Amino acid sequence: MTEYKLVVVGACGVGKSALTIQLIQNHFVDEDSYRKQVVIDGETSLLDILDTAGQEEYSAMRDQYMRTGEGFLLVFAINNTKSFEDIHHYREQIKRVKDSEDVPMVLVGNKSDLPSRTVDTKQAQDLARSYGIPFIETSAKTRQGVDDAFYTLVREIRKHK
Ligand SMILES: Nc1nc2c(ncn2[C@@H]2O[C@H](COP(=O)(O)OP(=O)(O)O)[C@@H](O)[C@H]2O)c(=O)[nH]1
Repeated sequence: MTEYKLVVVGACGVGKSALTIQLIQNHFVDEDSYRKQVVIDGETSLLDILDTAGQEEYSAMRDQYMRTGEGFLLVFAINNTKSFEDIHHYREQIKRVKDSEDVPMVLVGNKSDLPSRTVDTKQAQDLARSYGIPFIETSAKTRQGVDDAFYTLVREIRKHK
């Protein structure tokens, strides 16, 4: 059976864990690794997911997970300008470790339910256009865009293969 190794990257506190918990466990309340079999477009596959900001203890496991990772969610929060500014560093880091220019990625703007916004949707759309990747607005709290973000990434991985 097909397995997809997914890595969710972004600054501390953007909601990487929250998004992954919503996907896998279907809840939100206000584990760094998750594993579940799902059906996407009629195809069964196991999602093996790591959430990481890059500053975690097991660095060796991280570079490993980066080399093996087939697709990446690049996550920022719409109320965290720095987290948006950090996206380029994460994308550049992935490219370098994968030693590749065609790595499946999706840009995710999380916390879309919050009324504090400091990152414009246009800013993110423009960035994603430059990178040639999808941009999806999400809320781990309301579930907005959560399946869409991860399933879009799986579809990007299929295109690549
Ligand atoms: N309102 C709201 N809060 C969120 C959302 N996603 C995460 N949070 C909260 O943001 C904080 C950080 O979330 P967390 O998943 O630990 O971030 P991580 O460090 O990126 O894994 C927690 O208090 C979460 O409950 C969201 O979409 N909306």
